[PDB]
Amino acid sequence: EPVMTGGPVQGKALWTDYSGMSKEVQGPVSQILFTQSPRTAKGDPYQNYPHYIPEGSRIVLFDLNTKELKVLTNDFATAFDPCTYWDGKKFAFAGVHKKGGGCQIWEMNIDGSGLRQMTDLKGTCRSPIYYAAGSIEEGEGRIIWRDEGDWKEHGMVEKTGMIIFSGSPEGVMDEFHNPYAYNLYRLDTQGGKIIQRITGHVLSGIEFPHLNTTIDQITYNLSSNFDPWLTPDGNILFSSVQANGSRAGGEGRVMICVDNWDGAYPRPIYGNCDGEIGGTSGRSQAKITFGDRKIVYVESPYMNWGVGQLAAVSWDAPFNKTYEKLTGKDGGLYRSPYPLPDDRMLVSYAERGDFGIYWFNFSKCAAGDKVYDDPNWNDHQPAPVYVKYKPRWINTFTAGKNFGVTVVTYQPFDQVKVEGYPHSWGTWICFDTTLSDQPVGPYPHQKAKNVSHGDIKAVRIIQGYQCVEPDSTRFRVGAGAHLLGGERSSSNSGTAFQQRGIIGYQYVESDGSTVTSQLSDVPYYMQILDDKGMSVQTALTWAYLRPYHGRICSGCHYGSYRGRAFKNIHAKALYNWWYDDRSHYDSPFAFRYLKFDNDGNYKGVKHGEDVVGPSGTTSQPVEGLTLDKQRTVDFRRDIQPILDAKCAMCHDSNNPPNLGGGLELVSVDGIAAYSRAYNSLLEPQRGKDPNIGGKYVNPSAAINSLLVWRLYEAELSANAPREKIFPIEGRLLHNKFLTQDERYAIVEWIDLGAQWDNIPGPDFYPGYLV
Amino acid sequence: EPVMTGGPVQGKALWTDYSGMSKEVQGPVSQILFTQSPRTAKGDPYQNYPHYIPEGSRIVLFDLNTKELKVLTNDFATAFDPCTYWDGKKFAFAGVHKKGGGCQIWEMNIDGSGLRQMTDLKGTCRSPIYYAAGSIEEGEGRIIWRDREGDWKEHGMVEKTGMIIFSGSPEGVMDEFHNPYAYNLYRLDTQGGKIIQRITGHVLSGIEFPHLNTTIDQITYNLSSNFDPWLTPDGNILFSSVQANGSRAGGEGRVMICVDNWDGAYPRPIYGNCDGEIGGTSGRSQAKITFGDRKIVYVESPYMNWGVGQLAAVSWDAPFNKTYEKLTGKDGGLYRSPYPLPDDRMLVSYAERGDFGIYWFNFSKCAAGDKVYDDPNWNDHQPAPVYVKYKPRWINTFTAGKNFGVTVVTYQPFDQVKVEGYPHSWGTWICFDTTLSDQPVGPYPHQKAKNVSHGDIKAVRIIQGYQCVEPDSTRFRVGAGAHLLGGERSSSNSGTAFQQRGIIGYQYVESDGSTVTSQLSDVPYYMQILDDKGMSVQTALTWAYLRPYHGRICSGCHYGSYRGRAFKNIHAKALYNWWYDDRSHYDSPFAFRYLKFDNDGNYKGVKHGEDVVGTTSQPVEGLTLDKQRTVDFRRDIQPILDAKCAMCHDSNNPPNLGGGLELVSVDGIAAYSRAYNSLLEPQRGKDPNIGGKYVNPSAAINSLLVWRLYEAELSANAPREKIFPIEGRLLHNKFLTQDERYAIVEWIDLGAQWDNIPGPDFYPGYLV
Ligand code: HEC
Ligand code: HEC
Ligand code: HEC
Ligand code: HEC
Ligand SMILES: [Ca+2]
Ligand SMILES: [Ca+2]
Ligand SMILES: [Ca+2]
Ligand SMILES: [Ca+2]
Ligand SMILES: [Cl-]
Ligand SMILES: [Cl-]
Ligand SMILES: [Xe]
Ligand SMILES: [Xe]
Ligand SMILES: [Xe]
Ligand SMILES: [Zn+2]
Ligand SMILES: [Zn+2]
Repeated sequence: EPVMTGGPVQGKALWTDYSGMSKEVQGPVSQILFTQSPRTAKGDPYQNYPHYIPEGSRIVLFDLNTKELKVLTNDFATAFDPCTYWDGKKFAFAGVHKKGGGCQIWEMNIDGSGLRQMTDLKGTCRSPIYYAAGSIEEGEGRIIWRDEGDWKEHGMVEKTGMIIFSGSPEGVMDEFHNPYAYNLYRLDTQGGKIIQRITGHVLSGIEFPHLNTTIDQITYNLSSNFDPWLTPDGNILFSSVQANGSRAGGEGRVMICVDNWDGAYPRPIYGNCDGEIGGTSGRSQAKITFGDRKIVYVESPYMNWGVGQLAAVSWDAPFNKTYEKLTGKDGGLYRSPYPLPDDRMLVSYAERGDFGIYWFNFSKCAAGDKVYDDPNWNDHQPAPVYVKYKPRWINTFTAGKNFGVTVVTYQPFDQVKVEGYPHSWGTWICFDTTLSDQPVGPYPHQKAKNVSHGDIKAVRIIQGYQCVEPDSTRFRVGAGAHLLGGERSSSNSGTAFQQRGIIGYQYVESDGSTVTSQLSDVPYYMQILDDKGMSVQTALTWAYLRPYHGRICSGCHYGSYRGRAFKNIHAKALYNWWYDDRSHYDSPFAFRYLKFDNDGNYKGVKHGEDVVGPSGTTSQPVEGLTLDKQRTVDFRRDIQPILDAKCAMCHDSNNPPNLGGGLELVSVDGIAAYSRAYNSLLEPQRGKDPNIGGKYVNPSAAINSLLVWRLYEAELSANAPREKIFPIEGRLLHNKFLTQDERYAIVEWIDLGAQWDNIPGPDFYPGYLV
Repeated sequence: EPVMTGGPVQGKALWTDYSGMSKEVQGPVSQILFTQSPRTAKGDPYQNYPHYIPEGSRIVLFDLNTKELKVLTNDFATAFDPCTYWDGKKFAFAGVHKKGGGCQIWEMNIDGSGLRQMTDLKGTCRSPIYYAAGSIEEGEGRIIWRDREGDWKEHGMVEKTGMIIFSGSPEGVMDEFHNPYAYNLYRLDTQGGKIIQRITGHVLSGIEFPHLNTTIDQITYNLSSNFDPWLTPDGNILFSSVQANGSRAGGEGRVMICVDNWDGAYPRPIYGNCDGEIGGTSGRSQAKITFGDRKIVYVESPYMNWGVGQLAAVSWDAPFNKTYEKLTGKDGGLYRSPYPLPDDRMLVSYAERGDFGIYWFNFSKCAAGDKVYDDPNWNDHQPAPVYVKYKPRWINTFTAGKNFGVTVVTYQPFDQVKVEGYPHSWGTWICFDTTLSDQPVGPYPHQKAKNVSHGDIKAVRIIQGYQCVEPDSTRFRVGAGAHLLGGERSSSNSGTAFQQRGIIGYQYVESDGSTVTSQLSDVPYYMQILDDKGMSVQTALTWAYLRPYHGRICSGCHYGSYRGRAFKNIHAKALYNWWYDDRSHYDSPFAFRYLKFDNDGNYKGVKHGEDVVGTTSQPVEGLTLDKQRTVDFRRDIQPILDAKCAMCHDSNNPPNLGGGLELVSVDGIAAYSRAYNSLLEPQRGKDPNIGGKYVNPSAAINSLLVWRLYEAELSANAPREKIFPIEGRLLHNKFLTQDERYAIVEWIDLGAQWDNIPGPDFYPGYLV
């Protein structure tokens, strides 16, 4: 039947309609594949979701007729996450082999034969799915490329598809300090020659020669991205954890979103914004119905749980008006929903707690007739066999790591090894930086004051540093529990903000437009700045650019990437982007420093000492591509000496705050992490949300910080830190105590999240030791 | 061991120390009682909590040693909620017998003999506990009273079994979530009223069960469910209360841990109901207190109506955020029904994957410890270990139950209705400062619409809530106002989350901000402070109740005097207006029916009604339930709109007030008129709980409509960015008289309902 569009004949859908032809191409379903896990904390660790390794689990095939069941995975100690191929005669999954090798991606046919190992990766791998690019019809396809030059066929490749999966390295911590950080990877199954078929060059990334496969990382988020799936328009639907800093009451949120299979254009779908339903509930295992086009997902009571109730929001219009509750009146737990083109669904359901496979009933808003339920197994992840129609494959302008593809001749190129760049780079542009749907408020993701065109002088670009602490004696979690951070603090910072550094600064045009070139394949976010160089509004999220890629946005959280059409805007920055035919991008790279006038106003942007094979492929000087020399503000190395020199003299235990004591660690509740000055400055204030700030300090807002208010001796923002600020008796002007560099160093420190240890891993600077 | 205080000897505790004496009197634990439930949605309906009737369940006795189990409940169709007596040789529970009779309260010896039915009620009964009042020691107490101007003499004696506090719901009622149950706490005389007669000198007033030789009295009048009562160290009742009132708590509501006296004289919050606290909308149930470190331990469910979930704890001595802990506390499963022992051990009902069992708790590993007993075919919960319980101190009661007070002078019981001649039970309350609050200036109804000082608050509006009762199923529909502000909690009666209400009356406020008044007793109520225009500046969202003859004091308006702070020392004018006369119970003025204003509509004074009827020196007013005034949109507002508004307001000139009382179909539901739908319409970028375009429920002063009717800026909260148009402006202040305008004001402050008359009536409404 036709769904999205009309067909050539009444009763039949056009070939451009995915959900319409998945109807017809499906075919009868006699058989189903599903995962059986032992019932144990460690047998079914859904509480650790996305990081899920149901040790001792098997993937099994059950036919709905004779009702036989066969175990395909018997060679594996652990097996889970079944995903069927297009024809339905084979599937891919995640497993731990009895011979070892860790938890990796595997694939085998439906009969149990043809076992092949996809991933040798060091880390954990799960959630494989088939996204076929350049492969529609079954067969072989041609590899063509260019050498004055021509386009020649160099021979062929079997066209099967690509594998999109979630994976995480080891010795890594997320923003919740869990010992995993997941992300999305695209995998060439032919050894990189499918990418070479599409792009004209083999996939760049981590290579697995012995397995004849290649992997590339399409999502750089510092927290876990997981459960990838297919959108009707041919993109990747998945779940993303945004924990960044104090965002969303400090507990962050798990959103359903989509991204291109090369990770070129990630955008939110539902759950990440204020006003939206579900709060801190976890959203996982999201799939889309064919008939009514609804995104159906598991809504877990707890953020990290993989089981819960069933929620739905229309894919066409993902808003609160289309939200609905599919379950919850039987008090049972649901997981792993699987919509069918027949407008049926297979759900894993535990009424009183024994999980089994059941047909879903939409009329009863609950689980229907039983398929297969073993009392000795949690039966979940149903994956029925049938012919799946194939989503559209979008053109990729990246060959993967360090590799871009020209927009002119479409020729793959390596920015590092060949062109001589220190690191792969890309661009981004905002048409209006003063344009927002956010009001003026105390919270860092809001405006600290009204800003018009010309009010925003420049922008700060910050790169998130992953938290890696191999030595457990040099790192402790919850050392700042008495401070603003709470349980999300650590030996590194007294706030919820983890270690990060400055990518660099970029000026803003008078109309509020800005554009810049910067590092790629790295997590980053940005802050709009006033004439004093302080952040008015902070973007709390993790953005990433693929090599040579660039990204546009209408405004600052204006909704252009969420719920609203692009506003038509003619911007100055557009003419600063690429004007030269011999260049990839003519847009300026992020500047390292700032220059101010005598009054402390913003004079402009200043170059650093990192300037750079290299080729002539850009007009502007190359700055900030060296990861080694990237600058950050560390409290011990930078701020503390300033405090000792210009402050601690008049500030002791008798004159709060107490800045004395130097770098000597102060024991709090049996934990010695930071010094006296840090503990003093990060101290909470009664009646104030610590997610906003403390007495003297507001993380990621300098303009809202009482300390900065006093250092500039003025009221900087529309949010007052407290009722009485400037004493009417015995007041002392603090504005002349510091130079501009020191004061703005403090400003930068606060805007960075006011950390303590900003240098990843154990270093020589004072800190937690046992 | 000494806990709260030092004892007579080192290592031993004073008898005044409840925790310590509980430690010393406990003894070794051998046998335990617990509930086994069938595993089904119908067999274990913990999603319907507080309303829980695990049909098919049984109560069993298990030996921790010989490991042999026995079913004591075999004669019952369903049994649950076991609670052991002080000696531990008998226990009380809830359930329905095979002979029928419904779900009731029973008690039985733990050997399985001596069954007795403590309750025969129309409704459902749950979670009985023993509260020993007048009985510390085993034996017979003597009954003594005054001879009606004679001496005090002894009449008879009574076996002292104490009393029984339980939670129960009537038949055919709806809560504020439109669930078909409303739970409240009841005290029960085990001896048939003569325990109360021993304490008071008159038998317990309330519903009598002469066949069971028992009597019950309702101690909590909250419109939503109060459930799972327990014992505090200081001798009060600890339980969970549902505060759903109106649009409060983001239109959701909260389940709070709170305490009250066994007669319900002094309800106060412990933890969970206030902004800035932890757990949000999480359900809080089955709370108990640890003996050693004195910590309240409760089940925190992710869903408000769920009875299973995690385990959290807060200090009893200091119930604040700083003392909040999450006991369990990670992987992988669910917890329910914790039971802290005096020896600091604990029994929890734990499900690792899917099925609950009895487990010792491990505080070091923050999870379930060694296994006690689990059947795979049963869900094993509600552990009730057998040991000796130390009796908490019993507090003096000044009420004999319904209509009955007890004087503070001679201490003799008196009936306010049958004898003294009052139409209804009446208590008093006093606030020393109505301008004193911990709340900031904000758009939400529980906050201040504007800054107010002494003298700025002229009077107060006292509002009685009406239980939602709809016998006819054809004339009532839930979710009729889904397109309006109410959302899912709306109905045929209201387009808001506010259910049906009425005005108890107005009371003036002294220049120092103090106020005192006499009003109805044993009815749910709350109040609003009013400015010189008679509009609510701040609304108290909760259900207060007064027992007969009982006064209730508070320092301020949500100031912390009843929550987190000490009473503020205040010398108030209202204090002298309370009781000055020898011949009177209370000399405080009753709530006035109306308010009278000046020419422009500013507050002049309070005006008596026609409901005015020698134990008080003031006119008795507002004690007649049938005469209680409310504001109905159809009867009161809509006519005014038709006469003075609908004229030039049509589809072309929004809002559209035309069409009269004719119903409008929205999403296939015909509930309200055109004017109601128009005025209750939501606004983009505005929290529906705050209000809509023209109407903010329970704030008139924040409403755009009222802003235009007075043609002025009323509050510090702007309804929208552009209020008054620049061109084409027309002044609306002269269109209405003060009566009509303030009628609209009253309508909005009441929650802006549609049907304010409970049950099916003759006025237009939903019909199918
Ligand atoms: C009976 C007392 C009423 C009520 C309750 C309202 N009106 Fe009127 N109205 C008229 C005109 C020309 C306007 C627009 C110009 C202006 O607002 O000054 C209005 C506007 C309103 C509003 C505001 C709507 C909004 O801003 O969105 C409201 C809430 C309102 N009205 C209610 C004209 C008349 C009129 C003569 C033609 C009469 C009589 C009324 N209105 C009566 C009433
Ligand atoms: C002696 C000349 C001082 C030097 C050197 C520094 N401060 Fe100071 N500070 C001093 C006084 C006498 C006071 C009293 C209050 C006032 O406003 O004069 C303060 C106060 C502060 C405060 C405000 C504390 C509060 O309001 O709670 C802050 C935030 C502060 N001081 C910080 C500060 C810094 C960063 C300094 C180094 C540049 C510093 N002080 C030096 C006296 C003296
Ligand atoms: C002003 C600062 C900006 C600018 C210039 C951009 N964004 Fe956006 N962004 C911003 C805020 C305040 C937030 C929410 C922060 C919070 O919730 O605490 C976001 C969020 C995002 C997200 C996450 C999904 C969402 O919230 O919608 C993405 C993805 C995102 N922003 C992308 C994005 C793009 C493509 C931009 C063009 C350069 C862009 N941001 C600019 C604020 C700001
Ligand atoms: C000003 C209006 C008052 C006055 C004069 C009193 N109370 Fe209190 N009340 C008030 C507010 C704003 C709230 C919270 C509303 C919300 O939505 O959260 C309350 C609530 C209560 C409660 C519930 C527990 C709690 O929130 O702490 C109780 C119990 C309570 N109020 C009792 C009470 C008493 C005994 C008073 C003395 C007469 C009293 N209130 C006065 C606002 C106000
Ligand atoms: Ca099973
Ligand atoms: Ca470090
Ligand atoms: Ca069991
Ligand atoms: Ca009615
Ligand atoms: Cl935007
Ligand atoms: Cl108070
Ligand atoms: Xe269509
Ligand atoms: Xe961003
Ligand atoms: Xe109240
Ligand atoms: Zn957002
Ligand atoms: Zn409160």
